[PDB]
Amino acid sequence: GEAPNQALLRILKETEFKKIKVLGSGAFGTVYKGLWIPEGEKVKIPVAIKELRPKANKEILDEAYVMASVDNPHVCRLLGICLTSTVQLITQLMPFGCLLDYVREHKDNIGSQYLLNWCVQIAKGMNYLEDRRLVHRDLAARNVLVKTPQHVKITDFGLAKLLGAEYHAEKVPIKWMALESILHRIYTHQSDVWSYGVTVWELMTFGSKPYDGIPASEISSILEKGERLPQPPICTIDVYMIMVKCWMIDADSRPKFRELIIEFSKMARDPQRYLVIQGDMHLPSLMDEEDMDDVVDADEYLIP
Ligand SMILES: *CCC(=O)Nc1cccc(N(C(=O)OCc2ccc(F)cc2)c2ccnc(Nc3ccn(C)n3)n2)c1
Repeated sequence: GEAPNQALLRILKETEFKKIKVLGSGAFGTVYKGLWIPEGEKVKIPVAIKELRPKANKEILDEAYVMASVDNPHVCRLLGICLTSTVQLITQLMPFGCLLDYVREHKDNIGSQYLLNWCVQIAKGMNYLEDRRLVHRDLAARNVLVKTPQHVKITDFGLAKLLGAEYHAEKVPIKWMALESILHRIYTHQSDVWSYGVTVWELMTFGSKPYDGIPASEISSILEKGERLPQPPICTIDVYMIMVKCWMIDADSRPKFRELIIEFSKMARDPQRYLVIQGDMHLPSLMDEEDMDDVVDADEYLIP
């Protein structure tokens, strides 16, 4: 009852692309921003390149496996790998970085229409991961990337695990995890809903750290004690009551991603009835460095 994963893994010559600037250095590797210029095709494709540095290659290649198996407007997909001495993952460049940082660097210009539309898009992406039976296990506003202020995508599948047709792990992010995942290291699609709740909360609070100033070990108890994160100031009880349901302890009485889409979509139809924000404002649109006449976004570059 398990279908054959016929995704293509595309191997790309290191010649076809040019690094341009370090986006980040995490010791395991370095992520560059560059251009991908396929050979004799007259397109430049803005990309991010992550090269490892180990026996950590099993990790970077597992991520490429996941990222090559996902095709959705609200998930990041792998463009290809390059098998140089350093193995390199290539993906679409998300020009505006992660949502977490974006929400902080722009609090004074983020309206309710944006916040609620983001909540819909993350839910759509997560629901699609559900369809493909994938459990993210690391949903957080920092693992949501911003292609335009109007358009975000879920990212970071390092931890991600494909279920069959209830994943048992054994380094984690505790403040975003369902109770089950703390105590039993179980991860479900409903485990992802809990983390989704925390992510919505990050966005409403414009990037506050969940349980700031609390030591991680205590968190399991205070959650069993019936405690949760505070109602955000911009948040009507309508919004916050959705957040709170994501944090119920019976994981099956939590909401499904397809329901979070409907609910937040209904709210995004009348944003100011649901989020109260002083002065509901506008947000930006990018050639940057090199002659850019033939630049094509990854989402418009489809070799089948
Ligand atoms: C909110 C947390 C955060 O800042 N994350 C962050 C910082 C810097 C760079 C990125 N990446 C990234 O992690 O990509 C890794 C990767 C995985 C798989 C693959 F095939 C290639 C690369 C990232 C990815 C895509 N686009 C951007 N863009 C970006 C980031 C910061 N700025 C200004 N632009 N980053 C994530």
